[PDB]
Amino acid sequence: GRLRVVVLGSTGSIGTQALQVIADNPDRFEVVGLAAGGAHLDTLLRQRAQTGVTNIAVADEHAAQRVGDIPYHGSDAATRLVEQTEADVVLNALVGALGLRPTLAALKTGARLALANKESLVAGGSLVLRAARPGQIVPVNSEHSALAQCLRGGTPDEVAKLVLTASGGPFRGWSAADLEHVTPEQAGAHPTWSMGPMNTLNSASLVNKGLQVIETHLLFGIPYDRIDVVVHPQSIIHSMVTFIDGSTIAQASPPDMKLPISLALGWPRRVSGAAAACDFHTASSWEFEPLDTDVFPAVELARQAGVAGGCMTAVYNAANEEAAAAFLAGRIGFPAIVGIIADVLHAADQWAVEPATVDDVLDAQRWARERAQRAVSGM
Amino acid sequence: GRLRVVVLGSTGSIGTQALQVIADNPDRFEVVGLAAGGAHLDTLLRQRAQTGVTNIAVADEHAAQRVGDIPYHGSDAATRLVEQTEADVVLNALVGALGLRPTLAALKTGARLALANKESLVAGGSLVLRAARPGQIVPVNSEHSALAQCLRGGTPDEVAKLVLTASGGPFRGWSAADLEHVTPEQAGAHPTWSMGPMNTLNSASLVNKGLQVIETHLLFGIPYDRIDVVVHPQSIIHSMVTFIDGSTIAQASPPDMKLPISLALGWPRRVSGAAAACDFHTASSWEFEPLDTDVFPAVELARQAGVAGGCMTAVYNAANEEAAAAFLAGRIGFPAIVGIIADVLHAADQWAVEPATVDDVLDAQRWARERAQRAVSGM
Repeated sequence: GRLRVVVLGSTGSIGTQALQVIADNPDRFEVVGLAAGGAHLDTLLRQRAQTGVTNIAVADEHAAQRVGDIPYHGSDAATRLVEQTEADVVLNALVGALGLRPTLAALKTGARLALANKESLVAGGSLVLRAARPGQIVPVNSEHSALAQCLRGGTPDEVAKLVLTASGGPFRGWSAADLEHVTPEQAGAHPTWSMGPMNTLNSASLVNKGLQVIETHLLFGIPYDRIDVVVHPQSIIHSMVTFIDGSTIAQASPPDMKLPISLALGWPRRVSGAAAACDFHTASSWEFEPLDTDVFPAVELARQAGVAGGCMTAVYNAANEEAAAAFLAGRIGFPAIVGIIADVLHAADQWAVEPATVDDVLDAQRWARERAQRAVSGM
Repeated sequence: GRLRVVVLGSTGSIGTQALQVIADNPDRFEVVGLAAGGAHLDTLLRQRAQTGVTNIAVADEHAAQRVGDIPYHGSDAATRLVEQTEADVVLNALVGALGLRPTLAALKTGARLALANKESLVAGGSLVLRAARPGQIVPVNSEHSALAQCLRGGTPDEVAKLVLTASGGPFRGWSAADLEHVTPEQAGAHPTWSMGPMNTLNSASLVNKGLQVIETHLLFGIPYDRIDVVVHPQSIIHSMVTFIDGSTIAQASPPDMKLPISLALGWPRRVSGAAAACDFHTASSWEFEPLDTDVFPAVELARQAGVAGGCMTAVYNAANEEAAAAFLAGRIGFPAIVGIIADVLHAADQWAVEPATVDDVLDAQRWARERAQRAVSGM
């Protein structure tokens, strides 16, 4: 039958790709709602015009002054749309803190939650897990998608290891000496139309993989000591699962986010023709190498934060966002990003308590930001 | 809860490794029967002593005399042992045409058939298939075991292509001209799997992969034009399945037959500690390259034999048995192995009829052997 989809974060990379998948498959999906932040209001209104979907939300009341016929506008417009719209799937592709409440509201409706928003698990942690029922959250990220597919190779009891693949970023194989010279431009700072300035940087620092390890733990309930990372520069294998008998199951495809997006939307049913398959008519090789954790300790720190628990992973992420933004502005050097994450984490044990409310989480991030700010300025 | 296992071909590489798995896992398995040819009486005696199994079959009447109080002796011994032993699983690891009747005996008993004997599927075809219930035949070979695991990645209607991996053999990359003067010593050089001159030769000629394509079609019901072969020299990826969305699911382990054997014996349940897993704290590469179908047409011949159906795959296999023995005996050259197969198949008009009985299969094989001999006499 046809799945009713609410698209939250409709004007971003994931949201617009999802809308293409939906447009290509009207047999499988219909859009029933759209939510955006306000900065790309003209895109959202063009989406209303094209899809015929009048059920739209704009978070920015000031931006909403421009339109006059938005049913939901202002702070928590996306949450109210989720609360009041009948749907089968909520795609949460909102960015940052504003994704958290809509995740919670979506879980409450009982819909499937196709999750792209990182803050929901990384910051929200136990608030989100306590609210979610088994299998309700389907991840959109290609690594987590790969894991969800490979886990079909046995029972939960048969799992020995989850193995996440990492590109290695631009500085794969570089020494600690090399990393001292890293400029913002080298670490992927360009005014790219597509993605956030932090996405390329987090991949270079290995914080992205740290964040993915944390999400892997919460999604699949596997201990941090059984979650491994391997470097794989080709990015064809998106992740693997090792089972108790010694067998490893891996998922492979040429990079294309429409594959994991389509599957997240249609879960558990695959969507015919979503992506190109691996072609074996031409020679290739898939390479693996250990991550140098002495030079790139960002994953080890993510495990330390995750094992600590509570609001510690929110601290890790908020410390990163401040330090990484500081590097991009020329206030610190590249090695200091993860250096500062560590120093803030090591002073953050008051935050190991479990959050009771969204505000608890917001309080931890606030503390982490200003702690990171002090470490940057030397104050 | 404990599965009773008959091991046919116990003294071979597969049989010995199977008994090791059974010994390591006494709460999952027990041996209740053994059958051997009579070439390795030293091993059989030890197996009797270690397992305490006196319920044994020996093919050679001489060898059965030496061993002492063997309840089944002669060429029908293995078949009679199966017919009369209460068991849950029958492991058929017999070599060549000897495996067929025990295979049919085993299926008529209702036991799971853990199948290593290629002949009984390749030659037996629909005669074997009609005797089996859905999922009664569970494959022992690395490639088919990988496929079975990978097929868990989706529903049957979601399967686009099965991809079998080939090592390429010692002559991977070689010229047709280069093949002209290959000797039996070069063809038996560095065995990837733990088996003798015959199985090593079939890896080198690509006939083994052709037989495995036939088995794949019969085991999984996938059309020949949807079964692909890729060359992968490392032999870590054992096979793959491509799904209709563009996702490929692959299985990987360091070469070790104990893994597929243990999963064949315990299907659907994985056996803890069966084999060592891929170690992703060490660098490695998985290489892929296309097969040179011009220099190696054996797989295409197997497809053509398979498409014709009936007793034609029995013709393909018997023609190989005969040309291969002639190569090993110094009578013909290497390129003549597959040249004779092509010649026999071209003359095999009448063998496209489906076998009603074992004797139909035997008729075809008998004819193929004679026709292969006439092809050898002409060189």
